[PDB]
Amino acid sequence: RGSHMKAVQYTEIGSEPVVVDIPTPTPGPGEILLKVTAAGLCHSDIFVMDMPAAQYAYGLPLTLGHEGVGTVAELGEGVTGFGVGDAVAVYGPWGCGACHACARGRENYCTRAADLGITPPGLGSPGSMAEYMIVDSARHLVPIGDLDPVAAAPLTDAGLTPYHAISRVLPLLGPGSTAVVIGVGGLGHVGIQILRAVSAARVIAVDLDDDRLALAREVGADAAVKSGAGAADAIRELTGGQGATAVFDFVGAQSTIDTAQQVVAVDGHISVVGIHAGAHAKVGFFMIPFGASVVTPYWGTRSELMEVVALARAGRLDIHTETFTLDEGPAAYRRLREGSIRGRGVVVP
Amino acid sequence: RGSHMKAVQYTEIGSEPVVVDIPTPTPGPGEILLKVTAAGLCHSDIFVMDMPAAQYAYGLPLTLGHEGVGTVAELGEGVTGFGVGDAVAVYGPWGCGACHACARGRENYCTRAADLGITPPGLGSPGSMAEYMIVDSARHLVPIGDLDPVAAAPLTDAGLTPYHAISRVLPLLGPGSTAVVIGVGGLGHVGIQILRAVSAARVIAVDLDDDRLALAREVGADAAVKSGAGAADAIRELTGGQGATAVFDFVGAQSTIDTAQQVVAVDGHISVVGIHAGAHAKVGFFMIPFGASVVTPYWGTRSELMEVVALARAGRLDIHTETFTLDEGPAAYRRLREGSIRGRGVVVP
Amino acid sequence: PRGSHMKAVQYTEIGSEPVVVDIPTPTPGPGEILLKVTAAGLCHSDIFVMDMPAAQYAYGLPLTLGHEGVGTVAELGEGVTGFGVGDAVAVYGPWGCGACHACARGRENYCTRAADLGITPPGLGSPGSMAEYMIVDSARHLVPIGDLDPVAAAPLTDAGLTPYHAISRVLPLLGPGSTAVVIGVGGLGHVGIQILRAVSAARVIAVDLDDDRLALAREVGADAAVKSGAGAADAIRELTGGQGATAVFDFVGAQSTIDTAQQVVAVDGHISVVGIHAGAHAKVGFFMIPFGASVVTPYWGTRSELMEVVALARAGRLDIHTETFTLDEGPAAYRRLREGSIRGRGVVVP
Amino acid sequence: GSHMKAVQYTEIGSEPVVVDIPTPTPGPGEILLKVTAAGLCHSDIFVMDMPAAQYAYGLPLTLGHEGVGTVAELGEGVTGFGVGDAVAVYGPWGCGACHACARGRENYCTRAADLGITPPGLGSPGSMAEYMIVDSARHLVPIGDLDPVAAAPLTDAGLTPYHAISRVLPLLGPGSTAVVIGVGGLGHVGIQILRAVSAARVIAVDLDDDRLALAREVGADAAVKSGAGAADAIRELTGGQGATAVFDFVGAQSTIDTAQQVVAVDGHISVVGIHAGAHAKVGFFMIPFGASVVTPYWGTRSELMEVVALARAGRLDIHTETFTLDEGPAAYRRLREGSIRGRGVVVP
Ligand SMILES: CC(C)(C)[Si](C)(C)OCCC[n+]1cccc(C(N)=O)c1
Ligand SMILES: CC(C)(C)[Si](C)(C)OCCC[n+]1cccc(C(N)=O)c1
Ligand SMILES: CC(C)(C)[Si](C)(C)OCCC[n+]1cccc(C(N)=O)c1
Ligand SMILES: [Zn+2]
Ligand SMILES: [Zn+2]
Ligand SMILES: [Zn+2]
Ligand SMILES: [Zn+2]
Ligand SMILES: [Zn+2]
Ligand SMILES: [Zn+2]
Ligand SMILES: [Zn+2]
Ligand SMILES: [Zn+2]
Repeated sequence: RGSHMKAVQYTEIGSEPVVVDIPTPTPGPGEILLKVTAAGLCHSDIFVMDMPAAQYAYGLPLTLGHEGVGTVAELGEGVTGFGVGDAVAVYGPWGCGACHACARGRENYCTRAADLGITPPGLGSPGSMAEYMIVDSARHLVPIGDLDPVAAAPLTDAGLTPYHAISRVLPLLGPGSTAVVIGVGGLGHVGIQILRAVSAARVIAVDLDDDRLALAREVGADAAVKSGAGAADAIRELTGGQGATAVFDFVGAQSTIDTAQQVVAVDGHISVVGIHAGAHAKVGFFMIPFGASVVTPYWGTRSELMEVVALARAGRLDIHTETFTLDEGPAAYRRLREGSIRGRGVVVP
Repeated sequence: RGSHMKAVQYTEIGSEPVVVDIPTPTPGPGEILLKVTAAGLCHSDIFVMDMPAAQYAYGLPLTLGHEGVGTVAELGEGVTGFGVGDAVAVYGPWGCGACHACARGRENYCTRAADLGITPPGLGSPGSMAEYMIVDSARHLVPIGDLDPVAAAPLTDAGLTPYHAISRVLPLLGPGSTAVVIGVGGLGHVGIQILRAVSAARVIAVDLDDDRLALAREVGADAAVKSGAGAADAIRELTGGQGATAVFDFVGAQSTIDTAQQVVAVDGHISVVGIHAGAHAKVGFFMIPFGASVVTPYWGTRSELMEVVALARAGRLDIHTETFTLDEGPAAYRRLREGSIRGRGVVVP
Repeated sequence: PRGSHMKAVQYTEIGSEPVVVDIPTPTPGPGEILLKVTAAGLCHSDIFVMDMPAAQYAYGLPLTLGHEGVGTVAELGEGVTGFGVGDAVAVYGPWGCGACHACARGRENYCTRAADLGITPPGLGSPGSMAEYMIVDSARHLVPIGDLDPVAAAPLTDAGLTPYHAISRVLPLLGPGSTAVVIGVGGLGHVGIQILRAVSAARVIAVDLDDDRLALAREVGADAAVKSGAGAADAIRELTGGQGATAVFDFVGAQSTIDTAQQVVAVDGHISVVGIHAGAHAKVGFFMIPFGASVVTPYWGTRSELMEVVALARAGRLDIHTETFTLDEGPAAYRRLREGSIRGRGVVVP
Repeated sequence: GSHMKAVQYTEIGSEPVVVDIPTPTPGPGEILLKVTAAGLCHSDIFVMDMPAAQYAYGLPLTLGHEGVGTVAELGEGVTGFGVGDAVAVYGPWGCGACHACARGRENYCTRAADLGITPPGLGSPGSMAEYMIVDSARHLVPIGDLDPVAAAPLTDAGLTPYHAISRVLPLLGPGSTAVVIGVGGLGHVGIQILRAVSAARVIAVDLDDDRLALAREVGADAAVKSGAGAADAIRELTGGQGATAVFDFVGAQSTIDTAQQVVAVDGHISVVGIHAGAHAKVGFFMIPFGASVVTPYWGTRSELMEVVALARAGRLDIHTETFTLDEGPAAYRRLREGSIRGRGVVVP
């Protein structure tokens, strides 16, 4: 290959990411080096890059990109289970692999990763927005077969994170139930499709743009209303006043969380997936229906990633993507900031 | 170190185990070498050694011992998570670590281990009944802290196997439920202790031996019944004719399974944990109550082994142990055939 | 078909960008075929047409764009025999009259009556493929593709057929020991290299502007690559020992690249001006070009050539990079094409 | 190989590109080298920024005037080297027969311009290619088992400061002071040279604080920030005496002005760096008495041998970032933005 590789890095606090030529890494024992085939942009990348110097703690420079797919380039010493050339997706939320949470497969909830300094690619470790990347262990590689890399990259976060949020309360979403999806962006437009595939719940979408509402219907939403002060009333108009069994808020604004608490049913669920600084649900007596649980989920488990890949291979996921080159990385992040990307932006080296 | 080590091996079909000298293994990348501190014996070892030569195809010589505990002696290249001297128990039912069952933590139900020739230590792979043993991966080590290795060794099987069987239907064993334990020696004695620690179910002990029944009461059995033809009516007399929510048959004989089907409640459960060749539950309409599920569980999950270790370290699990030296290995196995071991035999190199 | 209305992208008024529209689903008349479009490719020729002033433009509005069509047979017009419903087919672009001497020879792209009769290609006068359904005038303008990926097949109708025809016009000259120069390694050029390696033993030397493009040319099969410009001709002659190139395939078409082609083409060679740059032209006269070096501006390709292009693609000999778009994303995709932000060839998938 | 890859400057205002050209063959007296290391430096950026009128090096140009390699083929009649010998390339080629050349100062050859003799990578084919031609055996300096990547910067980053210092080395005895303006690149090596071949006090001057801290690690006894106050700070460190020698590796008008304000009586100013139009103004009352000024050019062959001896003794330490030949143009972009710490070196 080449001694150097193109990469999109966050180098200075408050500055836009830059395209640089950095050394090509080599896999240590147990590690795997991949030739990246597609790297996705996530709105949480903007959040990280918008943190002040006091809060930012992911080191500089940082190769961005935690939505990674690639082909096995080089196997580290003792790495069996994958051959060179195998198409694989990168399981992002790396854990210690030995705590109680990790042994259950829930590595995203590892209780020792923070103490041990184990961070995901693109969020502390070198990310996938580069020609090559290192993966710490073979257990963080999931085969994708002949899936198109551009549509496979979002599965690692844009599919895995909604899939996990939905899975936490899937038994509540039988026939007759209603699931409200707020935000029809990169995550939400996949979350709608997941709901249609693993449940018989009625899906009501919520967003601000008429194009986002049309996208929601395009991907299986049974109904779509506009976000705002009237969103709660519009939803309850469609449910006959009953209230939604579950509300998946992929925006995370205080106004969207407020709408969630106004429409969630008794014994229901609100999932705050989107990140807005300071926004929070208010879980207290007479401020939220009885028994309606609230949680901020984080990414997903490894088996959930394999299930998401299985959904894609069965044709149940229609991922909307716009392709960029590595040199267009910083330009793509400007596009994502202004909300000009319909769906998920993906960089292809 | 030392170039060679003693090991108790099954060397030819129909023969007794012998203490032989073999090379001390060295850990390759990803592997871990343990200095064995305790190696348990159980009747499953006998069942394997009684396997006929006609059935045999490969596997000799075989170092015995699937109930292994030790201290980390040397780390293979790239291994992280443990240091030299760490006390760890060996997770028995090794799996591929990459299938859906493995990613969920249920390696004992790995769907690829058979095809890939992945076998447990002491049942296809070199076991713990030796001065040193190789463990294929760090994920098959569970820390035990300062727990006595002799007390920890039976937990790898005698504790894990009943704990998994109970765990499969634990949500059914709330207050007001009844759990029947057939065979209160060996694993049943541990099962009773587990049931009192993780559930409020009423426990009914069933066994042939009067002495065993009294000791079952000491560890929590609320009632005792003599196994046999009258066991079913005796059990129904205790439950008021409503049946037992769950029946854990640790004998596995046809007569005890027959008793289980006659006492299991509607929508209950029967777990066939003991193994008697040919014995089987007959699950059909009007031969078993409606909704009463039956299963033959296998060993347990890694996270379950951690929970079993947590119970022991909390003082909730005590298994009587008879200690032998490595040279007494073959003698202990002869003692096991004649049932002369009270408790669980443990070899301490 | 199924549905009286269908989605489409149309060029509706001069100087304005294409728009997504809702228009009626067409019905196949006698001799016609209705296709459910599976892939419709974009190319810069669409930009050139939409950049034509009001006076020059003579292709009729509104115009469903898309002259690189692939789809499945949806309905057979009366009397149409030769295809079954569901058959995957590519759309032959340069429609001709089918009755003149050129058409009878298989060279419909050089039909001498099409202009008089108003016969225009899909997306360049007739309704194109950038819609859920499209009409094809005749069964002879359909080429089967089998199980070939429609997205991979769509560029073959232009990005494959056009370089293939240019090379085929002088293929007998490209024997072992010959040298073929490829100027421009973009959409058509890098397909031209793959074609040259598959159907000839010629040495391929590439010319382009970017270190990235020169590296790509070497990756696709070029033996050597040099930077475009005033020194391009001398750089090529350095690699050939000063002999000159048997054929130069100029896929850029600028005056500078044509000048390079005339400075590097060998005696009795050939220059094919394939790229379009308004006003650019070769100057074929004594002392301005070597003896016997013919120059031509080829147009698209023949139907038998498109069949050969499909055979190459189905055998794994043709690899074209692609990016897919939604029908709604049609106008946005053309914006990308204007700014040159599309790597490879764009394809709309209804 | 009938043809080879080479990083070339092919037209004015354009960026360097990797292009295929014929593999050269050595004529009588010439030597063919398999390149093992080819250094990049800002002088290449300066040459490529030359407008059309000034550039007189001819196109296309294989870049790379900091060349190292192994002898691959000897032209007819070439004795003194064997196939496989590791050698650095002496850059400033001369005629070899004029008075300056006969004294060893080929860099100051008086007939090279009239005869059209140009250095590799600056008029003649450079080293940034798989193979390169060296016109004569006397333009090869053996390096022994020296790492070729470490040898390549010595051909310019070591030779040029070494020559500039050597021109007035007898002045730099104990008690003397040497001011180095511009610590990056050549200046970093100049400081190391000053500590190795002299006992002079070294005052590092630069605009970047991080570069100044690195100067102190290699031997600088004091650090000053370039600017309007640099002259006062330097004279604060030396008292009112001034600096015996000022080696200006930036060459800007401001840095030259600072040099004229701090140089001591009977001292020396060496304008090593190039900024178009910048010049010292040597006149009465505009510079101390007896303070000589010169623009030195590269170095002599014996000086290159001495630089190699310094490197092989562990006295010279240049940080190197290694690039492949295909990454040549990429490495040049990083040099334009000063993103390379130390020196870039291409390894075919
Ligand atoms: C694989 C063997 C045939 C050797 Si078995 C399953 C008799 O013992 C292995 C050791 C684990 N263990 C022991 C007893 C019972 C069970 C069970 N209920 O699965 C598991
Ligand atoms: C060629 C024309 C200028 C007449 Si136009 C803008 C109608 O091209 C569309 C026909 C497709 N195609 C694309 C590129 C080149 C050629 C070619 N070498 O003819 C043909
Ligand atoms: C400035 C020159 C006209 C000599 Si230039 C940009 C053609 O240097 C190339 C020769 C290498 N080098 C680099 C830096 C300085 C010098 C020097 N002061 O001699 C020489
Ligand atoms: Zn994310
Ligand atoms: Zn963990
Ligand atoms: Zn056992
Ligand atoms: Zn498995
Ligand atoms: Zn086209
Ligand atoms: Zn015709
Ligand atoms: Zn230099
Ligand atoms: Zn001379």
